[PDB]
Amino acid sequence: SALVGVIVPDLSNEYYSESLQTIQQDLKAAGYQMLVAEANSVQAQDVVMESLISIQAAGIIHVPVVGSIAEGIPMVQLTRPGFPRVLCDDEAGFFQLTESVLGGSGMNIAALVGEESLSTTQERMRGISHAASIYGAEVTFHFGHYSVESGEEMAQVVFNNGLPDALIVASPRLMAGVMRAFTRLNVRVPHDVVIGGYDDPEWYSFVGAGITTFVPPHEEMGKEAVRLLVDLIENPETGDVVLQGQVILRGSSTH
Amino acid sequence: SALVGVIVPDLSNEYYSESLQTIQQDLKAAGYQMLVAEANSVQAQDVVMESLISIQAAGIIHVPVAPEGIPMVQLTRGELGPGFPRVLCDDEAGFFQLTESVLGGSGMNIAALVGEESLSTTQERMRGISHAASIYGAEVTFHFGHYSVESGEEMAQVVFNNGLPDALIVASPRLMAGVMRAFTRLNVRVPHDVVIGGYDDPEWYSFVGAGITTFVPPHEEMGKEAVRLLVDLIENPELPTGDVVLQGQVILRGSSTH
Repeated sequence: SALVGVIVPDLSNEYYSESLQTIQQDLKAAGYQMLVAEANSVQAQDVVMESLISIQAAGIIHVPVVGSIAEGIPMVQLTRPGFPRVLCDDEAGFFQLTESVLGGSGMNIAALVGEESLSTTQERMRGISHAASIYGAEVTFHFGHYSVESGEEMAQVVFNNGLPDALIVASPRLMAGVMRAFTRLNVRVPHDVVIGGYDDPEWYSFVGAGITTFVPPHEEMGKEAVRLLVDLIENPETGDVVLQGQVILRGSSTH
Repeated sequence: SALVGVIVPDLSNEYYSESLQTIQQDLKAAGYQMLVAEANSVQAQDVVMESLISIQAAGIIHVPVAPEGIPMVQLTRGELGPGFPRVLCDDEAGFFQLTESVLGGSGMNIAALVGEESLSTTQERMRGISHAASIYGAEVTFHFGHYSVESGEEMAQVVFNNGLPDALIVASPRLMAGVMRAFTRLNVRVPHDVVIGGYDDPEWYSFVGAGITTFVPPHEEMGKEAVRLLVDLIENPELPTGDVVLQGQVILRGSSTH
């Protein structure tokens, strides 16, 4: 087959769709056609995997789910030993992001993050905690899902308990929820709270004086995932590549 | 054999990706696996289609721009014939209702930001806007472009430079993102300076410009209907299935009232 399957947790999520365009272009140039599947659970991923094995696909680029084991098929893991991975430096990125919202000591930060057990969450937490420690700030982590509903819920909790000086939000979907709740509660950004976010959907540029954000290198990650998979197909038997994103400074993080 | 191909023109467009979750769930309930591909040209569509013949797919759901043997449902456009059912949205109705909700009085100015004029969907959208304007005696200036943020930025500058109308109508969330970036840079207040009506419903519509009043196409309904029509074709190819025209809804928020 000149066929490569790409498995993502969620097609509607803007985070995963950004890389797909650059993945497809680079797969086409290599002589491969891209088919995308969506799998958020073990059974869904198991069914997708055996579908791609039955087609006899040339390779698989995927975002793995906990509890799943894939065999005899070149495979590159995205975002998170037997297979090469392409990762983002989330620790360093959330370190810098947290530093950008902090100006002084004796300050409070609330960090809205995902499921605690994910290695990605652990990396982000380590960055946030380190920046908060060195600046003499204290962080409270709230664990949710990457969804607008979770975002709205956690932002309402944060408001009711007395707003912190700073908010770190580890997802654009959580960020949309935060902004929905803050508009409803007349919370002014950056007047009442400074905010740091993740990724860069277009709307970041035109709310909260511009959302200061850590942006992972989506295009580079896709190129590198294709580059590594093509190398795995041609040269049968390599490790992880960790790429640096950038913090874009805007109005939300300062007074 | 348990695999259904879904072909969209652009995966990163929220118009096409919003029905995908529904399509997947409903295919799964019918015992089918979804595989998505992207094809925006005739050459890309052909390669994608012959790939699905090689897989021997049970069915195809696609936005066309089409080989036989495999059951297919068409979304938003395509050939009208027996064995080729189409799920369609009523764009004329939506944009008529959207324009109405934005107009408050008579003789007012409306600017409308739309796609390529040649497109059959754009034609239907203009109809709704022009007819709504007629009833309210309003005049409409049609600005054409592409469904992209840059186009929406460019066009909104021109609109601001030539004097702001009473009302603005925007036919894409990507264009609306362009308009709001331009309006932020040019210090334009919504709905105080201009009133605005938009298209579809990304989450950010709810928290900018006092909430963007919008016409939302029925994404979930389109997804449910397309799987239903495909299962109809797979199980009973002798039974007919025509076009389904679906109606969306206008959500009223703060951007369209002074």
